[PDB]
Amino acid sequence: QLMVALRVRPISVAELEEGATLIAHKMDEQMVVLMDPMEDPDDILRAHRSREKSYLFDVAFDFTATQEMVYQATTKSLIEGVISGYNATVFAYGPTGCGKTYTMLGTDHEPGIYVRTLNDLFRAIEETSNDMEYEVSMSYLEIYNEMIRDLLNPALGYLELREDSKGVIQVAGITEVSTINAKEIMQLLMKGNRQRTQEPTQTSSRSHAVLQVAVRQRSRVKNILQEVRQGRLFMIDLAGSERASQTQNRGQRMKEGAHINRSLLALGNCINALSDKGSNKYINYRDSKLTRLLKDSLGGNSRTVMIAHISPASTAFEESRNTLTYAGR
Repeated sequence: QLMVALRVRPISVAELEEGATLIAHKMDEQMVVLMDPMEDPDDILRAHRSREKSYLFDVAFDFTATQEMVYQATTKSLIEGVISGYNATVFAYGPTGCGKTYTMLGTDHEPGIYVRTLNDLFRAIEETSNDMEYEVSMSYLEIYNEMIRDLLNPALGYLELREDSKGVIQVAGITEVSTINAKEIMQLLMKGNRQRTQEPTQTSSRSHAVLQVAVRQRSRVKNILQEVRQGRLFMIDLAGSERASQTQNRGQRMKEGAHINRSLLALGNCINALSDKGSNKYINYRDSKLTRLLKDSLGGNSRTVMIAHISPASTAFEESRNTLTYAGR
């Protein structure tokens, strides 16, 4: 069961100075159109065949939506399931500068999905600790060129995911920080983030940040057995696909693009399999990194939420068209 959202960030000053116009438009609460701008010395077109193309999503947002509104429309509903033992996943997807980190982390003035979700999580827990015992743990790490960082413990840089007795993949050694408040979770991500590989030339356009929250629930009634539940929420902020011909990436850079492109392909192969057929033959989780971690999650009785991001800027038309196509339902 998959949900796909598209977020349009407001246009930027840098874009206006480059001379960009608005070509992306929320038309509808779940429809976005993308105007084609134009540029000679062609076109042999007009003969347009658009001009304008439409795109539909489970939900859509532009600058009118607040942080809280995107939270409420994307991930709030996941919470009930997670504390009940079900698994869930939220991706921020899109090109660099289109909004991923803002949607997921937010700012002090404007908090994103991480904290709004952690918040309703702890309230949901209290509202039901009459009946239930709960344990909550969260971690915040980085995957950069298939190499982990933990974001906390400084001594590991190559963690390999291992299977338990029931074939469930899970990162081995991955630190696990106990968090008793929202102010602590934010500090952990801010203190650990600095570790996230940045642009050798700013964060690296190749850095996944994974926030994972684990929740164990058992009954307070002891004279009746009942299953002990364990839900796992993954909240992920990634980078963008790189056309290596452009950029002209070499060595550390050249190889860097090969990975990101590989991981995004793998991910695309996994979500495509989950969306369609069908036993299956087994959904290709074994494709690559970021997948080893998400293996036991993302399956039959688990939820996925993808939030695609674009610029509304004319100067971004090609990227936006790729994004809209990819996420387009």
